[PDB]
Amino acid sequence: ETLNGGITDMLTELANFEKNVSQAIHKYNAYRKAASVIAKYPHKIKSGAEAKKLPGVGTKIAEKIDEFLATGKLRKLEKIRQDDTSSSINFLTRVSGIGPSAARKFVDEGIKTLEDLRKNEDKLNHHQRIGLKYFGDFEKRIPREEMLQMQDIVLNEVKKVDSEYIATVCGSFRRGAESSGDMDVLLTHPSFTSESTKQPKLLHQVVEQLQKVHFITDTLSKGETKFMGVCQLPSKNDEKEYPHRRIDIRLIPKDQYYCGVLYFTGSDIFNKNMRAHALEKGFTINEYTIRPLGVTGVAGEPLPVDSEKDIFDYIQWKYREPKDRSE
DNA sequence: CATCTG
DNA sequence: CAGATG
Ligand code: NA
Ligand code: NA
Repeated sequence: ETLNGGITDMLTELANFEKNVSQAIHKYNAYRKAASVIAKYPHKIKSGAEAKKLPGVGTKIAEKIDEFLATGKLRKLEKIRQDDTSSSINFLTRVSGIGPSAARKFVDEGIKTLEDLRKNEDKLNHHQRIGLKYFGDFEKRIPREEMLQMQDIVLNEVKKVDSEYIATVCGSFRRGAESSGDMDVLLTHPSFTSESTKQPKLLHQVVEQLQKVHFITDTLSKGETKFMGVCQLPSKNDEKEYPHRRIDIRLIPKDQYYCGVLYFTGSDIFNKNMRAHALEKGFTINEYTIRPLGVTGVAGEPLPVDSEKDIFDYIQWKYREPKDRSE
């Protein structure tokens, strides 16, 4: 956690690079199990040889550990941190819609900057175009004070369209958090579930109200159960308009809302432990359900949940206010 | 995993 | 349809 910190870090830089610049998924996956294991490792790694003794730890990595332990640096890392090509890829990638793959093509065609991108807006798709237009806004965290106003609007409009909708804002927002990255709304309806053959309108009507009032400003991706967009809190008595924020809305069959809601709410560490305890209690949980665990090895059959309560209950546990879902 | 692009 | 992004 701090005893093999640099090591785990260098490894991470390395891994990243394989994957992002090279197309070295193998190598890339190599650095990661390695950091993973050194990380768990109980002692202060004093040498490569020591490390090598570990699984995931080969001779090449051992080698690197040496030079780094031997000197506060690593040549390779040093070379990579310079390379403009490598830097461009790390950067373009910050644009929403641009992944590594696209980053390479772009660089190869000589686009390595923001300006580059504007010039060539033509070679970018809708998502990437939007992603460029709001580059700044998108990198700005969302203060809870805004979050409360967003949520305020969203719920009031879903309500109008149909009293029967059930919307929930998950995320760190929900675990208390002072600011957040984007807005994630879980949506359900009685008239939609596991069997029920669809209802696309279910999602579309809402998305539509939201734009009616101008809260949603653009669409990144809109399918029949998941929508990726951009919204914006109306600028008041103009002087101060707000940044454009990322928002996502997803329709879930009512029969698996709470597991969804549970799940999306995190934190990751919370889930795990919860998942791990579920297991003890003779259960299983995932993003959509909790199932009784047979002894034959496994076994299923979705237990029925009416709230996040039902879930805890099941595994016979202490109902946790979202806030303490930290770990 | 669900959407989009080409 | 593969393949890419979130
Ligand atoms: Na990106
Ligand atoms: Na292939």
